[PDB]
Amino acid sequence: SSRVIVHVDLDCFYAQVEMISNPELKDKPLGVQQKYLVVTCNYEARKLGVKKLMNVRDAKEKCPQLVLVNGEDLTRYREMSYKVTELLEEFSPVVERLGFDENFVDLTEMVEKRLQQLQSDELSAVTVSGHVYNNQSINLLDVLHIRLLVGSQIAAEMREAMYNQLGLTGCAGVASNKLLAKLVSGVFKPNQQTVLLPESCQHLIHSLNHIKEIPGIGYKTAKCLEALGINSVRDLQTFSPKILEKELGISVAQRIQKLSFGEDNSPVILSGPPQSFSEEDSFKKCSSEVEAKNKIEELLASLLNRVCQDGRKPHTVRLIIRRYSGRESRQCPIPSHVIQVMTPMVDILMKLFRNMTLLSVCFCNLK
Amino acid sequence: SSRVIVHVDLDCFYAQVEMISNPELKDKPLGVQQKYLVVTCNYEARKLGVKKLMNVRDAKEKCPQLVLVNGEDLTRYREMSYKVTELLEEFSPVVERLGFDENFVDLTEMVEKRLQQLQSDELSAVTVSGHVYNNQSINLLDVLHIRLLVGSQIAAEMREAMYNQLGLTGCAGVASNKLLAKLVSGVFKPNQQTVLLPESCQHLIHSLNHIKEIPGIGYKTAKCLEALGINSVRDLQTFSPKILEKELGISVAQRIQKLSFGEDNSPVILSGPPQSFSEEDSFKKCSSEVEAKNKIEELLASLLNRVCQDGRKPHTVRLIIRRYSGRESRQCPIPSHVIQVMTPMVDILMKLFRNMTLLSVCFCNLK
DNA sequence: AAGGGTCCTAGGACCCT
DNA sequence: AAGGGTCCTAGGACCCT
Ligand SMILES: [Mg+2]
Ligand SMILES: [Mg+2]
Ligand SMILES: [Mg+2]
Ligand SMILES: [Mg+2]
Ligand SMILES: [Mg+2]
Ligand SMILES: [Mg+2]
Repeated sequence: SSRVIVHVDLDCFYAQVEMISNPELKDKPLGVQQKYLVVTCNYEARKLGVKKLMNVRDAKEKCPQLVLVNGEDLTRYREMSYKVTELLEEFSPVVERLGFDENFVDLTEMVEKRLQQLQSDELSAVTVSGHVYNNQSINLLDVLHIRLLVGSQIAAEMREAMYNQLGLTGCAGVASNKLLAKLVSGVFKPNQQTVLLPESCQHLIHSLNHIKEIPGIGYKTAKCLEALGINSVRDLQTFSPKILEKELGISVAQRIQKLSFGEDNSPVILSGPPQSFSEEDSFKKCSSEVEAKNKIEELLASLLNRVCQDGRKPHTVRLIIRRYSGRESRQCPIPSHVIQVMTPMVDILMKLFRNMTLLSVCFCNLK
Repeated sequence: SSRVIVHVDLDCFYAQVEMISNPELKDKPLGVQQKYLVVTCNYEARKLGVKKLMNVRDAKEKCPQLVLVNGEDLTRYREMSYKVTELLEEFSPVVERLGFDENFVDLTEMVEKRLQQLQSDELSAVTVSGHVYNNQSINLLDVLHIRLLVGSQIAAEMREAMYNQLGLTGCAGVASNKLLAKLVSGVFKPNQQTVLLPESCQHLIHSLNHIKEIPGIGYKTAKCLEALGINSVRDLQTFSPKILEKELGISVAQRIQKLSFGEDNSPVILSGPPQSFSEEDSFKKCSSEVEAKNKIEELLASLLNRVCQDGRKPHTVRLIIRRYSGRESRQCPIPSHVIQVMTPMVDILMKLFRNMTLLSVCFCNLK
């Protein structure tokens, strides 16, 4: 019943990918740029005051020597992301992706199999790889402690393999569920790992300062929670369930209140191949024409190449737009005539366009 | 590439189920009642003027000796329905259900395998079972005609097996796709079958008188179509594609216009086990209390028994209501604590109720 | 005051760089 | 003027008795 979960989180992912391909960006403060936004930066630039999602203005003031490369084309980040998930899938096949740079793996089976190869005495010699959260003391007679320490050893092998085979560093957290694995992986955050023993779980959740730091509690849920006076993890833990249901719904209230205790029974899901392919472009009110069709060709061309490479065939297309002041969209199936190309696809999309600062196209429903 | 599809349509299904269980209703005009509505009747009662979906008032005027049994509890109809689909699944495993009394089967593989067991001469002796639509002449040298005639023989075996093994009669239509199979199965409608040869396809679609007779064109789409002056199959066939897209959407316009030509490339889908379980009750404004919770207990009890029997476990529940003058609903996941009961389920539903002539409960998301 | 089914759509919540 | 992802929800279209 008890699970050993690992969460793997790569260091400054986009920046790290760039530093690998142009080694002259090591040691130099590096920011990866997307339009007006420095979406991430390496640790050189972080020391200098640069931070993630910071206007390229504010950033090059804090670090005028900041080197900036353009990371709008996600292609290379996307491709490394899958090399990581595939490498982890070798350890155990059930790997759950979260964004491009995070993976969950359920090591429970792996941990148990390794423990069965051990023998009475060497059980006394199981050691931890990496940090133990809250410098908590290990009890080798606690079977849960032994399993999490074995988890931590698998985690160090994963991280070692990632570096040996892909040149990537990252952090890992080992805990009894996904929430806790993900919260603990970030405790020692540059290329290190941390294991959470059960006795320190409450210390972990109460170390957070705003309830939005809980994965699953986001921008809107946080704002609602404040409006009820809920600001700390303990506030949410102790707040009326009944009121929380009425004011948020029985699904949301129940789960986030569970999360507030560090409880999370969600299984690690095999993400497998993606469920969708999309390309976006944004622009400061730079489209007011039905000659926004030029923008939709490039988005298609990239998607069309990405589809051909995946091999599967999509059966639904969607067009998303953002009107200047909250997005609108229209989708429809992809004629079977097509599924087996530029010209017909553009016609569908422009009809979809006409039925309606950003344009996006998405292929989903892949077979 | 060419398909041989069969569509199977049981005769006066509910009524037929009732006549089997109480044989004294044979020969007597029988109507199956649901609230104020005679939802179907046997052919005795049809001769006498009784028709489907007719108020029990109008019906017992046309046939005061009309016997009425109550068919609100679908349990027995549902159970026979699956005995039919399972019987057909023996012929070929890919059977698509449509409602409780219709099934599609792709006989293409079966037809081809039987033709390979034949030998030059006996090919000259392939005959049709049942009607040929439009009394069209068979050409034994036309491979498409030979395959559809073999289809018709499989169809007669299916219908014979249905009667021998379940006591049920019905109609079958054999054609090159689902649209045409379903349209042709009803041509000779009491316990008979009909095969559609390709040359008569246009005669079949133009035999219809209102475009709503096309499966896929329903109440709303028909009303829209009229408002554009489209009233006949030929009107829809010849009407501007462009206008039809703008006025209905690129998905709907394109498919229904294809249907108007008798074209339908949709595959026969293996329906397999149901995707949802639901129970409804209606009442003439007979609920104005939070003591509509009594109505939700019975709906649950029936669903709960149905779930236990299926074996799988649902992960979503929905509550549907109809406010007296167009339905509203609320769903939420089913706590994992529960998935492994009356009391907690009722509490969820009444919360769902309170966030909001008919009450319904649905379990979906089965695993 | 039928009693069920199917799948699609547009939007919104969450997650990451 | 980021550029992507995931899944859930409420409603609506269709089909049948
Ligand atoms: Mg990360
Ligand atoms: Mg990271
Ligand atoms: Mg959060
Ligand atoms: Mg029928
Ligand atoms: Mg019927
Ligand atoms: Mg119709």
